[PDB]
Amino acid sequence: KHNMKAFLDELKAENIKKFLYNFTQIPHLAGTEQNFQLAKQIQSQWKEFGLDSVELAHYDVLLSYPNKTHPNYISIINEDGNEIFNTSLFEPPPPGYENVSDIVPPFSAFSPQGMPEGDLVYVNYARTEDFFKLERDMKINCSGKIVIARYGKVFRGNKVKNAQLAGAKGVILYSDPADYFAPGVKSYPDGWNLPGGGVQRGNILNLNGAGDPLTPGYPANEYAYRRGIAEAVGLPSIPVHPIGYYDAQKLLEKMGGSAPPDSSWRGSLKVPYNVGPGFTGNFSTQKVKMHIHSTNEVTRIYNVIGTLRGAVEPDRYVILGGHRDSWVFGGIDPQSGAAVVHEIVRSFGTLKKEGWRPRRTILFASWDAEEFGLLGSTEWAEENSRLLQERGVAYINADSSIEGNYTLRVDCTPLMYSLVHNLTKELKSPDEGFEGKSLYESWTKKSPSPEFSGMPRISKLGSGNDFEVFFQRLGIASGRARYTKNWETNKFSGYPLYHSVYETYELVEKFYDPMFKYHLTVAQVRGGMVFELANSIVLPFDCRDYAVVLRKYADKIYSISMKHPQEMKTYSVSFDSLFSAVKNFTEIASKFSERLQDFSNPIVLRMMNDQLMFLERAFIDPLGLPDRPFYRHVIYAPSSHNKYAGESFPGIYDALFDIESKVDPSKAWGEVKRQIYVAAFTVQAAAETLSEVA
Amino acid sequence: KHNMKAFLDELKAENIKKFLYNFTQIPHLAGTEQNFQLAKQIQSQWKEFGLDSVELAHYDVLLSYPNKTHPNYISIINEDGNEIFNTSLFEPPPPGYENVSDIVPPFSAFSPQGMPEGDLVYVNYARTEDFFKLERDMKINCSGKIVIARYGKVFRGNKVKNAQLAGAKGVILYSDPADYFAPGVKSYPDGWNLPGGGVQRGNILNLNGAGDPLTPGYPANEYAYRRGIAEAVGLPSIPVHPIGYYDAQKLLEKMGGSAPPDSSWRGSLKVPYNVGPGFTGNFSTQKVKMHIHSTNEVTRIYNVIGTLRGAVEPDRYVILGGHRDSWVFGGIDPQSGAAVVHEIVRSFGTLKKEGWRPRRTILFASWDAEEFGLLGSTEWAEENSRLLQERGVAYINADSSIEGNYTLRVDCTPLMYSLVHNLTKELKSPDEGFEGKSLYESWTKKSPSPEFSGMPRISKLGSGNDFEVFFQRLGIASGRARYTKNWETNKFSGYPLYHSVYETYELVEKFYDPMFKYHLTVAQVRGGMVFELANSIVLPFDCRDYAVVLRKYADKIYSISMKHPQEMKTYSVSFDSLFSAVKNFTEIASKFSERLQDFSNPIVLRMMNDQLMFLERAFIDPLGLPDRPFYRHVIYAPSSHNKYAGESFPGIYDALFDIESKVDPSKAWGEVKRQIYVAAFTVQAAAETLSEVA
Ligand SMILES: *[C@@H]1O[C@H](CO)[C@@H](O[C@@H]2O[C@H](CO)[C@@H](O[C@@H]3O[C@H](CO)[C@@H](O)[C@H](O[C@H]4O[C@H](CO)[C@@H](O)[C@H](O)[C@@H]4O)[C@@H]3O)[C@H](O)[C@H]2NC(C)=O)[C@H](O)[C@H]1NC(C)=O
Ligand SMILES: *[C@@H]1O[C@H](CO)[C@@H](O[C@@H]2O[C@H](CO)[C@@H](O[C@@H]3O[C@H](CO)[C@@H](O)[C@H](O[C@H]4O[C@H](CO)[C@@H](O)[C@H](O)[C@@H]4O)[C@@H]3O)[C@H](O)[C@H]2NC(C)=O)[C@H](O)[C@H]1NC(C)=O
Ligand SMILES: CN(Cc1cnc2nc(N)nc(N)c2n1)c1ccc(C(=O)N[C@H](CCP(=O)(O)C[C@@H](CCC(=O)O)C(=O)O)C(=O)O)cc1
Ligand SMILES: CN(Cc1cnc2nc(N)nc(N)c2n1)c1ccc(C(=O)N[C@H](CCP(=O)(O)C[C@@H](CCC(=O)O)C(=O)O)C(=O)O)cc1
Ligand SMILES: *[C@@H]1O[C@H](CO)[C@@H](O[C@@H]2O[C@H](CO)[C@@H](O)[C@H](O)[C@H]2NC(C)=O)[C@H](O)[C@H]1NC(C)=O
Ligand SMILES: *[C@@H]1O[C@H](CO)[C@@H](O[C@@H]2O[C@H](CO)[C@@H](O)[C@H](O)[C@H]2NC(C)=O)[C@H](O)[C@H]1NC(C)=O
Ligand SMILES: *[C@@H]1O[C@H](CO)[C@@H](O[C@@H]2O[C@H](CO)[C@@H](O)[C@H](O)[C@H]2NC(C)=O)[C@H](O)[C@H]1NC(C)=O
Ligand SMILES: *[C@@H]1O[C@H](CO)[C@@H](O[C@@H]2O[C@H](CO)[C@@H](O)[C@H](O)[C@H]2NC(C)=O)[C@H](O)[C@H]1NC(C)=O
Ligand SMILES: *[C@@H]1O[C@H](CO)[C@@H](O)[C@H](O)[C@H]1NC(C)=O
Ligand SMILES: *[C@@H]1O[C@H](CO)[C@@H](O)[C@H](O)[C@H]1NC(C)=O
Ligand SMILES: *[C@@H]1O[C@H](CO)[C@@H](O)[C@H](O)[C@H]1NC(C)=O
Ligand SMILES: *[C@@H]1O[C@H](CO)[C@@H](O)[C@H](O)[C@H]1NC(C)=O
Ligand SMILES: *[C@@H]1O[C@H](CO)[C@@H](O)[C@H](O)[C@H]1NC(C)=O
Ligand SMILES: *[C@@H]1O[C@H](CO)[C@@H](O)[C@H](O)[C@H]1NC(C)=O
Ligand SMILES: *[C@@H]1O[C@H](CO)[C@@H](O)[C@H](O)[C@H]1NC(C)=O
Ligand SMILES: *[C@@H]1O[C@H](CO)[C@@H](O)[C@H](O)[C@H]1NC(C)=O
Ligand SMILES: [Ca+2]
Ligand SMILES: [Ca+2]
Ligand SMILES: [Cl-]
Ligand SMILES: [Cl-]
Ligand SMILES: [Zn+2]
Ligand SMILES: [Zn+2]
Ligand SMILES: [Zn+2]
Ligand SMILES: [Zn+2]
Repeated sequence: KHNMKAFLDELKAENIKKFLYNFTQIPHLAGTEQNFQLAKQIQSQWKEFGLDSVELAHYDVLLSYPNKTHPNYISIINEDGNEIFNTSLFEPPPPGYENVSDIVPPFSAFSPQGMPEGDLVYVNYARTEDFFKLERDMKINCSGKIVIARYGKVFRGNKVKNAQLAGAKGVILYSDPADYFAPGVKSYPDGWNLPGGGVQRGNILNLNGAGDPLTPGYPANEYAYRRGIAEAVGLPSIPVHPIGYYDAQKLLEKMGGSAPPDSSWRGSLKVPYNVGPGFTGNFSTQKVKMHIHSTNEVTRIYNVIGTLRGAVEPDRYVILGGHRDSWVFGGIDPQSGAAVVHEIVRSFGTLKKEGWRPRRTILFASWDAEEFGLLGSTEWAEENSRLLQERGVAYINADSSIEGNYTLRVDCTPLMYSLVHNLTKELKSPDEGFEGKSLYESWTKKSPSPEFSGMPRISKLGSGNDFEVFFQRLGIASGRARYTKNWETNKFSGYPLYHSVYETYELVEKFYDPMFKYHLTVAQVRGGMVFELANSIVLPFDCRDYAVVLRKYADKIYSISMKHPQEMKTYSVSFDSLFSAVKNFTEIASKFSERLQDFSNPIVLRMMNDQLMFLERAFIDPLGLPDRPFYRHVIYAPSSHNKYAGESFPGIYDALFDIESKVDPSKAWGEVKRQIYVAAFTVQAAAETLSEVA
Repeated sequence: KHNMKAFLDELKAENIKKFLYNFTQIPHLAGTEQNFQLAKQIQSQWKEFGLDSVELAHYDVLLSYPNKTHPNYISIINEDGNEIFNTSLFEPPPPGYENVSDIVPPFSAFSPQGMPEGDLVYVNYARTEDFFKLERDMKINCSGKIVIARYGKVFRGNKVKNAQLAGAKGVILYSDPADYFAPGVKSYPDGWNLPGGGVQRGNILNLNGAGDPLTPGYPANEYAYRRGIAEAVGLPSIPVHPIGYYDAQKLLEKMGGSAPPDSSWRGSLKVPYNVGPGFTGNFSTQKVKMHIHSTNEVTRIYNVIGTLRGAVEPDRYVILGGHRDSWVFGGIDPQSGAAVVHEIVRSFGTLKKEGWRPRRTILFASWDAEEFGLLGSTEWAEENSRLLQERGVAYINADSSIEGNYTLRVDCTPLMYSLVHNLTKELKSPDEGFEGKSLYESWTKKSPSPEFSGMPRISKLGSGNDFEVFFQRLGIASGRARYTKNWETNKFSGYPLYHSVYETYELVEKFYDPMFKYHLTVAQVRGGMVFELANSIVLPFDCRDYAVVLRKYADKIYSISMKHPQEMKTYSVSFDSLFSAVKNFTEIASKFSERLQDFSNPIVLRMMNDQLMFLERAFIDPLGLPDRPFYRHVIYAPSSHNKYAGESFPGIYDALFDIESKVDPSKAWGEVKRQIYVAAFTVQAAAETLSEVA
């Protein structure tokens, strides 16, 4: 029999281990020859595994690289202009890789060039609230200063945007041991912690969903018209560079000016964490000087796109996609995900070779240039947007499979909650102490829902991964899953070795998942979701789950506004239309669910499957959110303060944010009311897609 | 048998005559009680005729009305401020209507209030090229002048926009006998010509597809947030008023300054048609003074929406819609169309009562507030956009059925050309001299295609009617048909009595269509198109016809650019990508047509019907055209110079228009190249929707 169990049983931990090893022996930086060779390898193997077609889709997009003969570094310079301390030119390579070529040195991708010299101000995590504290409470002015900020809490491009708007003339990013060194564990190679010489690479763009900076809205194909650099989307205006904590300690130790406002501003280094500006008395004539010489360059990138044609509904697409490009070896990010996708393709191909095909078409994607701004997935979606919006059932992301070894992490649309609950009840838990129990049981025990008894936590989608175009721009139901750490007992950010030269195959095999049992569990979750989406007769979406969350988010946004009762009275700000729309959605979703259960008629079925598929699509507003035309989903958008976090009712949330500081309250509360109207109308319009069609 | 012939045979000229009489005894101005009563009458009758549901959909939109106790008029004032001549306060009512109440006096809807006094400049038809001639060739400056312009050639809102940008402080519109008095025919009531006291009402907005000025993008429902008047879309900034040719002759006869530049500037009045500014020597101290006191007011409007549910594909909608509101009696516009829709609803309802249902759902619409800017249709489409874009098969408009008695006029998407040709070959011609011949035969003989032998002319859709939202914003295949005049042997504009108090039931019954045989023919064309769209197993669209026209339009836009060969060399402006995309579309459309002919499988069928339905949709760009976000179709938009005319490849056309006058040619030709890229990409993307789906 060819059923889900046959698919799941064919998946093997040992294959995922072999593929991970194969994908992480050399760097696969986007735009380099090594990453093109790996694309061609994956294309050939997916064909051998049995897919119907496998093509490369290429684009020419703006990338950024250091200059090999003019390296980036930061100095402390004395009054005579002598550089008395320089930061490192590269990370010390890990054992057995000290002769590997083409390791890109640490840099912030898309930084402009410059050699700014000035006094330092320490800005904590450079979040919106850190800058409010400096400017409004401490009266510290960053204008014309170099800011130094610790990584953590928010996407690094938001930190750079915040520093730019504060008037900074450069930004230094660093990894503090408070956020990247777990107590009691050793530094790589003897444990999974970040050494003092490790550095986190990463792009610092603020693209808001645009894709390639030069071609917003349209694929970067051979005849594309490109914006000039000065009109490009999302590029920073001040130089930026990242460093490790040995180098940060030398820049921070001399800091003077004001004390940190409180303990939340202190990391773990043996320094005062003074905010500045500048250095204490003895050193007050010393300054900090950046030297950034990286260049932006249009460069060819390659996505691999595999098709397994559907037997019954070939014009319905279920997409499993994840990136292939890495900053260095990508032992976790992305190759622990790419190895899982490769084994999933192999397992589906084994069924196909025995004569099976799924009901709907499955598309498999190996995206390029994700690390430079989600460029490969977004360009491909721009090229194929008409196919995707009329035919796209769901997108399942497949970046890193593990970021810890504690429990499952799922982030997805409410439409997939029931699918995930039911699938995880049928899968075995890999956790010690839960032998013979379901994954649902271990996950629910370790990560309880804040809202419901005997349910697990499932988070909102934010951004910072390749589902962004599919979900926030095109309104295709999307989800992701991986193994993660215990977020309670840990104060560190993500995993410590993120985007460092130390993130290797050995890291994973020695410290995260020696038996590859967590990778296998994640392959079962991602592949099982794909299987059910592509094979279930009725699409496995439950509209009633969206009704429940919409009420939660309406309660939340109303609570924010109700901190301003006098203004709500003055400007007649009512949420009644939004609660009415959510009540209607709840009633109509309940009636649709009864029909779906009570309806031999393939046209009633497809009609009803189209109602299910287009429900996520109904939350799209073609005019987009304010000043973010490519964030079109009215219920969810990446937070304006942190691309990695999702925000609910984002148009209303941003209209309310810091509203007490706005100079024209009547204008500000009028925009709150406009966003309430847009949200209530969109929820009611989405509800009406589930009414009887005529 | 219940087939198309049964439907067509049930239609009766005598019923259309009775309905026309019933709809034209009193005015039905939008927003008035009489128009609401007629909406309720139509709702009740459509229910009696047999529709499954019939509802009113209401909205509160900005309308405009004169002030009943402070009338609008224009004066000539002498140096002492005495008003020595006043224009009329109303049109002399026609025989037997001299006691009818609630006839709105002539006014330009949405004019601001004002009493500007100044010197006149005559600007011919106030087209873009008329203002170029005045400013660039004659060196006449309109700044601070009142302009007087003759109706004709272009939409009156474009004339007002052009006068505003020339610096005018007011506009007087008038009907010249050259354009509204056919030689050899008598004035109403003794013939169909415009009397000297007749005046053309009409709105002067420049909405570019937005709908209600106060709520662009969103329906004007009970909780809508409205823009303030100062931020409203499309309102004119200078006062405007229309007059008849007896009053125009008094304003024009004293004109001095420069002579008309040539004969194309002279109408038929016994005046010199001097351009001004101001009056000849003896009268040079006299001025013209407008007095406009109309007010804009949010007012409730009502669409009637009837549903005949489909038997097999109830979630596929074929829409037959036309407006109900009129300026006065609406004897032609719109009631000659509304009477045809009413008889079509009656005939479908007769089949339904005998047990028949069409394959797909048919929606019937009686739109409100069309005369004030397409407001009813656009608000309803904004409310229902998600249903329409996923389910809308086609929209057939049904405004005026007749504007002459000579031959058929059809304007539609290329997707419907084959449908129209085949249907008209099966219909009887009503024309004298073609007894026993098909409508196709008389139409082709009287209105030959410029391109093809033995084919009839079918024009592009422009705007200025209720299909605009469906076609240009949402990308739903649309078409319209009516009986029209001989455009060769006539120098007049549209029909002479347009938007005057004289456009009555008697006009139609005495002079246009005494036997109602042209109305019956138009009912057969519109109802037959609806029938075939709602009942054919395979949707009756031929993608190959789009391929043919795309080549014609690419040749045309290339020819425009090739007037500037030096700039095309300097800036490397190539149309190669656009011709490549059109070649690919032609090849892929041919292969799709073979599959459609070569494919018992209802899923292959619907898959292929969805490919046909979403083909028009594929030409939509979600980012819209430059500065016109609600014109989203890349192949067709209303002309930027004349809303009534369609323009092909509008983004490229507007980038090329008057390009030799642009101050920065590199920037201007860069925008030409960007628009070529957008057009080539959209054509290729639309082609790829017709490729095999996996
Ligand atoms: C949730 O679903 C319900 C339907 O179950 C839907 O109810 C609709 O609410 C609107 C109000 O937003 C109602 O609109 C009224 O319609 C009647 C005619 O049917 C009008 O006469 C009303 O206008 C009068 O009253 C107003 C309020 O005092 C005045 O402002 C106005 O000037 C008029 O005097 C009003 O337009 C509508 O009837 C119901 N439809 C029903 C019950 O079927 C509700 O809107 C949905 N929620 C959302 C957010 O869409
Ligand atoms: C019409 O349909 C055809 C397919 O039948 C489609 O053809 C495609 O054209 C593009 C060009 O726009 C081709 O792209 C090439 O792809 C190859 C790899 O397959 C690349 O190596 C090429 O790049 C090299 O050459 C360029 C030109 O000199 C250089 O600028 C570049 O730096 C590289 O040196 C280039 O990208 C593509 O292969 C074909 N696909 C086929 C034939 O299947 C055509 O684009 C369609 N028209 C439109 C408007 O879409
Ligand atoms: C800050 N929060 C929440 C958080 C983090 N750490 C914590 N610790 C404790 N102890 N406790 C906590 N409550 C906590 N909370 C985040 C941050 C990041 C992630 C995330 O998962 N990120 C990656 C990133 C994958 P990438 O590297 O390939 C994408 C790339 C480009 C992105 C782009 O350009 O758009 C980039 O980010 O540089 C992914 O999505 O897989 C999700 C949540
Ligand atoms: C100027 N060209 C071409 C033309 C006209 N007359 C000619 N004579 C000779 N002899 N020769 C010629 N070549 C010629 N050519 C036009 C102008 C108008 C039409 C048109 O058909 N118009 C109505 C208008 C219906 P409406 O009144 O209900 C819409 C309303 C609101 C519109 C809005 O706000 O968007 C308004 O226009 O005021 C319709 O579409 O049914 C189509 C072509
Ligand atoms: C990763 O695995 C691939 C696939 O097995 C290896 O590529 C093959 O290498 C052999 C020996 O060089 C060739 O004969 C095959 O043509 C290759 N197959 C391909 C490219 O599909 C590759 O060597 C492995 N890489 C590493 C680093 O182990
Ligand atoms: C998750 O599993 C539940 C429990 O089996 C499914 O809910 C049942 O669905 C069947 C089949 O339609 C109904 O007859 C039952 O009454 C449902 N039981 C309930 C609601 O407890 C549910 O549909 C599954 N969710 C999916 C497939 O998305
Ligand atoms: C237009 O026709 C309608 C429908 O026949 C007429 O309205 C009917 O009038 C009679 C007599 O007043 C009433 O008893 C019916 O209730 C009406 N039916 C409706 C409204 O559906 C109407 O009188 C006619 N109008 C004109 C001007 O002839
Ligand atoms: C218009 O009528 C023509 C002539 O009947 C139709 O074209 C024929 O379609 C049949 C049925 O598929 C084919 O077998 C013939 O070979 C076609 N003949 C041709 C192209 O001359 C055409 O499809 C009709 N158009 C519609 C319904 O939109
Ligand atoms: C890199 O630096 C070298 C050495 O100074 C220089 O010659 C070259 O221009 C730079 N390359 C760039 C800017 O791409
Ligand atoms: C830092 O590098 C600069 C540039 O090469 C050099 O002049 C300086 O001597 C270095 N300083 C130290 C302390 O190594
Ligand atoms: C910050 O510093 C600069 C002085 O160089 C000044 O332009 C800016 O207005 C200051 N902002 C304050 C004090 O808020
Ligand atoms: C794996 O789990 C063990 C046991 O809880 C823990 O002590 C160890 O730190 C974990 N490894 C990683 C990399 O999280
Ligand atoms: C109409 O004019 C009258 C008479 O002067 C005036 O009282 C009233 O304000 C006007 N109505 C309006 C502006 O709606
Ligand atoms: C024009 O109307 C104004 C306003 O009522 C009046 O003062 C004037 O006498 C009228 N002029 C003529 C010539 O009728
Ligand atoms: C038109 O007239 C006004 C003078 O009042 C002036 O402001 C404007 O620049 C003139 N334009 C010309 C002469 O082009
Ligand atoms: C109707 O047709 C006749 C015969 O061609 C023509 O002379 C007459 O003017 C037409 N009526 C109208 C209103 O066009
Ligand atoms: Ca792009
Ligand atoms: Ca609106
Ligand atoms: Cl992921
Ligand atoms: Cl029409
Ligand atoms: Zn990643
Ligand atoms: Zn990464
Ligand atoms: Zn009309
Ligand atoms: Zn009209």
